[PDB]
Amino acid sequence: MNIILKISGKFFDEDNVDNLIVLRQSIKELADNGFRVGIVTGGGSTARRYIKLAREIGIGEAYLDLLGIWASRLNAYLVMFSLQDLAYMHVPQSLEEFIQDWSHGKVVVTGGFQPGQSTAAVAALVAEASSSKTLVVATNVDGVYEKDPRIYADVKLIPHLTTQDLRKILEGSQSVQAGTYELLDPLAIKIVERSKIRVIVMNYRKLNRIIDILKGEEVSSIIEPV
Amino acid sequence: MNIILKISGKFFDEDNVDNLIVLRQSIKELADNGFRVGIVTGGGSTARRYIKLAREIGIGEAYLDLLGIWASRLNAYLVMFSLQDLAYMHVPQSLEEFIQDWSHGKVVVTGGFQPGQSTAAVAALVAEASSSKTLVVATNVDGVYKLIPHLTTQDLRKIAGTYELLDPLAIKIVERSKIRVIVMNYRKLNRIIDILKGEEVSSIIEPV
Amino acid sequence: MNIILKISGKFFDEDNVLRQSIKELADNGFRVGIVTGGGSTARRYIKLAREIGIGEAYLDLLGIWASRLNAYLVMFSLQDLAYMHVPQSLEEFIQDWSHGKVVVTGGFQPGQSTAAVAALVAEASSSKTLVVATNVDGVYEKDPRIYADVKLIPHLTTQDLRKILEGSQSVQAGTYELLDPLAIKIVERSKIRVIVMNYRKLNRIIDILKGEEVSSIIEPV
Amino acid sequence: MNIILKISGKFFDEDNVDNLIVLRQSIKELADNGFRVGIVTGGGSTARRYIKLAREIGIGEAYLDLLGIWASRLNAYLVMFSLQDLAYMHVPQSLEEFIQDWSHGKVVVTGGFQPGQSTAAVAALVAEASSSKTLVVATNVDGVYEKDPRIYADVKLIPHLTTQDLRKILLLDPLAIKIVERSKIRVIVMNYRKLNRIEVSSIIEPV
Amino acid sequence: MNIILKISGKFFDEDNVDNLIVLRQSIKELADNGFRVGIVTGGGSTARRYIKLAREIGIGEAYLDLLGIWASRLNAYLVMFSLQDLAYMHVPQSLEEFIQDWSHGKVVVTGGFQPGQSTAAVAALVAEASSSKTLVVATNVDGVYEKDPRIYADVKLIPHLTTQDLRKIELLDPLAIKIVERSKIRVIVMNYRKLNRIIDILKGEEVSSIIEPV
Amino acid sequence: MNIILKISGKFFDEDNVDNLIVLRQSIKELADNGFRVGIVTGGGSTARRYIKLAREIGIGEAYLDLLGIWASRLNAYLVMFSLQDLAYMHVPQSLEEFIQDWSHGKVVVTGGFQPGQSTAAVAALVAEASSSKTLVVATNVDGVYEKDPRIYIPHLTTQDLRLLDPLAIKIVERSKIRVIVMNYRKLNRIIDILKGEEVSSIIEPV
Ligand SMILES: O=c1ccn([C@@H]2O[C@H](COP(=O)(O)O)[C@@H](O)[C@H]2O)c(=O)[nH]1
Ligand SMILES: O=c1ccn([C@@H]2O[C@H](COP(=O)(O)O)[C@@H](O)[C@H]2O)c(=O)[nH]1
Ligand SMILES: O=c1ccn([C@@H]2O[C@H](COP(=O)(O)O)[C@@H](O)[C@H]2O)c(=O)[nH]1
Ligand SMILES: O=c1ccn([C@@H]2O[C@H](COP(=O)(O)O)[C@@H](O)[C@H]2O)c(=O)[nH]1
Ligand SMILES: O=c1ccn([C@@H]2O[C@H](COP(=O)(O)O)[C@@H](O)[C@H]2O)c(=O)[nH]1
Ligand SMILES: O=c1ccn([C@@H]2O[C@H](COP(=O)(O)O)[C@@H](O)[C@H]2O)c(=O)[nH]1
Ligand SMILES: [Mg+2]
Repeated sequence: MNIILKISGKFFDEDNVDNLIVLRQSIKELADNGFRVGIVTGGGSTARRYIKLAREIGIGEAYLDLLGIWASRLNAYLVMFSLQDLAYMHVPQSLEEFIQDWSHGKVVVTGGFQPGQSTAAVAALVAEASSSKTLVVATNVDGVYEKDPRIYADVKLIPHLTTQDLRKILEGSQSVQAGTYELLDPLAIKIVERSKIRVIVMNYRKLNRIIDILKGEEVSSIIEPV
Repeated sequence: MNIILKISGKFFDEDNVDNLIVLRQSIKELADNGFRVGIVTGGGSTARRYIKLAREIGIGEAYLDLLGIWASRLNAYLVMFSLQDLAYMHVPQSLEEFIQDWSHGKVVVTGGFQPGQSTAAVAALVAEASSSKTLVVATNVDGVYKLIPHLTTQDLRKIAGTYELLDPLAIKIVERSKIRVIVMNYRKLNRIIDILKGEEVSSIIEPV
Repeated sequence: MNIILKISGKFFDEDNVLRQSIKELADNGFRVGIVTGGGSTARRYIKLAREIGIGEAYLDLLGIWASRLNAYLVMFSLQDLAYMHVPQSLEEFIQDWSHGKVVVTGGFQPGQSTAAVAALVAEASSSKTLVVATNVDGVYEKDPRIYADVKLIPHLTTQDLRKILEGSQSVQAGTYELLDPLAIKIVERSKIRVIVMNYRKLNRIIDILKGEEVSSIIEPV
Repeated sequence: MNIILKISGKFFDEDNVDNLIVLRQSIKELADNGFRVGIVTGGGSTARRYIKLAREIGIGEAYLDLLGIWASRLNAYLVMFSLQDLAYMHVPQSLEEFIQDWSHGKVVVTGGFQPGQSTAAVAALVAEASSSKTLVVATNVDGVYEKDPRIYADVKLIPHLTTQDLRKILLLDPLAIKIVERSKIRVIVMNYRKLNRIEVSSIIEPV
Repeated sequence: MNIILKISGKFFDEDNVDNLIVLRQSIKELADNGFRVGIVTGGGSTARRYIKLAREIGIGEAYLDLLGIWASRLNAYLVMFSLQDLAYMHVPQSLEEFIQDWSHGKVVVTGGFQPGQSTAAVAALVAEASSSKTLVVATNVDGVYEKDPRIYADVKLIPHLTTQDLRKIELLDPLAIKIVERSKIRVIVMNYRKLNRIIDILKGEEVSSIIEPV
Repeated sequence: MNIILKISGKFFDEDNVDNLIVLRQSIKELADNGFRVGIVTGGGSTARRYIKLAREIGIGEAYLDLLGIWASRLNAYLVMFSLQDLAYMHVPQSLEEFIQDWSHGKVVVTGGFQPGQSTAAVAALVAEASSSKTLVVATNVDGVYEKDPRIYIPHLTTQDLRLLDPLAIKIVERSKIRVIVMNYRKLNRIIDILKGEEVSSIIEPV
């Protein structure tokens, strides 16, 4: 019924966002299928660019994060604007505001909320508040591979893993990976575990097939909370 | 310089808060010494009571945290109302709102911000946002437990009296911004200055 | 038909509930608005504050926030049926009520009780009936606590209430729930009936409204 | 220290509001004498006109009060705009927002807050919240006069009286009286055609 | 279909109650016919009154415009209060707030937004933001005439004209024309007394002047 | 007294860090000399990038301008965060909010307000709302020339000018606000620019 979609910041760094016209139909799709969708956008290059500039002039860490949040919010406005008619036209700046906005029965798009965390924590918090039992993380890769792609030749996709692995990475005993990196946040892990939120890592080029994803008729990796 | 005072929720579980009268005077002088002060209040028994009532009927975790957050905001208002004239009359509900409130040059009293963390995390976020190098945690004990005069966040990461800053986000923030955490008894708010100097009893957690 | 439900503060002082009736009322074509009292949490914070010399306006504000804590509790237990926002003024309530969902609210302004808030909200939502849920079955001929073998009063008027304010009549648990000038002024000018009943009977709100269950109704005159 | 000034709505029904120019001077002078000022404006004929119109089309009582309130706020914006630099540029819509605005140490101008009361109640609520011990009411009259003088046609102003005397010789609605009484706020009644320095008026003591 | 209705400030001065009744009456009409309506109210005499009152004591221009804007909001609440249950009970104070309010799927009523423009521009901004292809301007006259009919004889209503044509010879200001032109919004000028016949107006079955964007 | 500083979008593109540094330093200089400063930031390349991106998927014109506005606010937050303690920590999203934020007696940093206009209009509205008699426009050019130096003026007037959009011209004219055009690189000498002792073109209201 309720689902949260986390769009990696990378999505906003490519030549275009035509994928949004797709997501737009994907959302209409999911919609007609009796599925409500919440969306969280990352900061991408715009955030890294402003954070770096602010760091070179002495800005404190708290404020660097705020600039990353405002960048992620600019991406949320872009998405919200492409979803006219389907979305509640307001970007909540905190989880409490999200709860109010979600209260309107339409799609809600959000950026970051608070310093000291990434948008993955946001997507987790929002999935919990909206009683979403499934969080879909859309990044620029098909899913989680048994071994780091770019490093090791021809690797296969892991059909599923547990949250315990995401933290085995945060330690340093398991190499990060594009697709696992999008979820390396303790609060995110704590939230998906305490609320037992299933996480699906997939490629944002497959949004047109997100329903197949939710069914299993399509490539991706499932992170099961434990 | 700026300092943040985190008041344990236990402080509000007593049949008396006359202690706030001393805090009042503390801040005046503290200000006269050039100190700015931010205050963060805990939830205490009111928070625990509502979380339990809500939990018994099946309320979700997110909303349980929100109830604890509101309970702590009630304590924030009590403290703010007792500081009238010394404080900006508004309880911010997020770190961003805190930054705007702190901009008025007055004392700012806050409760919790977001589910999945404690007010200790709030205190650390605010200390960081206000450029405070010291976060004081006033509790119903003299320090961490004989009393340990000094310890590190690394000891905390090994996760009584220590229960306060036992929150991952709080730890991450104090470590990245290197904020010293002074744990002391709120009954001794009259000597925070001596405490801050290191001449009175307390436990100080060093950021590592 | 719109109706307002004022939940007495005592409701929150026990150890545990209204989600039930709201679904029913809803299905009978009723929109519901809810107001929560402050209860023991309010009295505790007001006493604490008073002891250290906090001014009256602020003591009321503490009472209001305590009432809001109870509002959030109720709202959180009503997820999906309720608009997720607690209005802090009658004006905010008007906007909130506009979404077509259940609205839960606490106090608005110093110098009044949530009974006043319940009256204002009933007027603004065009509710012709305000139900006051308390820990007693209604109003009684004589005070039940002080007098024995007393019968419940099925009907009385707003003039009876102000007689009590004038010190001409005696208070009661049920009556206490509505003793304040503003609430009285509002229900009188907008002719809103006020049903005083036991919250243990919230599941019987339909028959209460029809007049087929025990309660005391205060007529606007 | 703190003072609340309540301006009758009729003040805004005149041909001009030039006295707002002097009011600004009086505020600066009071300020320079260690006095902080808060202002509350009434609705006047603008409020009466919109209410009458709305009432004719069936608008409910709560909303009729809301139109009176927005009218009082328009007058509040006019006064606030004339006081630029001396005032916090925001018109609070509730006692709670007033507390927040009053927090800036500048003059605060406000209209009504909630249906069911007059701006007299508002001015009282605000005087209580601002620790003001004196509420000045600029009305259409010079003060309180005796309705039944022993001699026929003899009109004598009452320079002094109590909140009870008032409660008997009856602008100051219930909430207002309760608020001034519980917080022992002194009320100075004068006409909206004169100057604030301390002169003819009617002072009401809370008892 | 989304449509915006701009109500002249004069509407609130004379023939008061009947004007409000026909407007409510017509809003319910538009709703019955499958239209989503947005409403923008002018400041009228209340606005000119406060602006004059303020200009006489030296209030700056930005603030005079602000008083005019508050005057229009008072008219907005009046209309909004007469449309209870049909409208989102909130008056937005900026285009961004309007977009949010419009999201509730109900009728939205607004006054001005920012100093230096008229409600005409607001009505244009709102028509554009709500994806309205038609902006109705309900004034006290029947339509657009070559010359003011109150001075010149033998002058007839112009059924059709362009923004260029309008630009040469209250109705639409500089930003309004710019907005309706970049978003190709059709503007219908008509008499608010004929609001009770708005459906027949849209079907070109009744008297009005239609301005096409160019 | 009161002055508004309009900062061109280009400022946030090339020679980034040094521009931000000189700015916060000039703001601190202005504050030491009894000047109340208001800052208006343009959207720059961030703005153009998003508007282009949105336009390509068919986002309407009103929303394109809003993206341009949010981008200018991003630049505003950046400047604001570099001026902590000197600035009121809030970016107003409308003229009315600006008036409220200006009441705080601190430096205010703002981006755009409403669609259909440029930040030049915002700078003008803000100068008017804040009783600012002078509006400084900081761009990557020393000022105004008799002929632009790419195909071939110390003082001039508004009608002499007929850079500035319609609303801007209208507001500056009706409130008689002097506009000083200069090179943001020379922000290190704003005090002199204000006295008239440095390269700059001053536009006079008529
Ligand atoms: O709740 C949030 C969301 C985002 N960010 C900032 O935005 C960056 C961009 O977010 P993301 O794209 O990495 O998730 C984060 O790394 C961080 O600095 C935060 O501080 N808190
Ligand atoms: O930023 C916050 C502050 C408080 N709380 C809730 O309030 C309780 C009371 O806070 P504290 O007194 O334990 O700090 C926490 O345990 C928790 O459920 C949160 O979720 N987030
Ligand atoms: O609009 C309101 C609602 C509540 N209260 C404060 O909250 C207490 C709790 O309200 P109730 O439960 O008695 O209605 C009141 O007695 C009083 O001090 C107010 O001042 N104003
Ligand atoms: O807190 C308030 C202030 C004003 N008004 C409405 O505004 C009118 C104008 O206010 P005043 O000039 O009578 O004080 C009142 O008579 C009344 O209908 C209220 O309902 N509540
Ligand atoms: O977005 C707006 C709307 C209204 N007004 C002020 O309100 C007056 C009344 O509006 P209207 O009836 O001319 O449209 C305008 O002339 C003007 O001073 C503005 O400044 N900006
Ligand atoms: O009040 C404003 C401010 C900015 N913008 C948008 O932001 C862009 C960047 O602003 P600027 O740098 O051109 O001023 C503008 O071209 C435009 O699309 C607006 O629509 N309205
Ligand atoms: Mg009146």
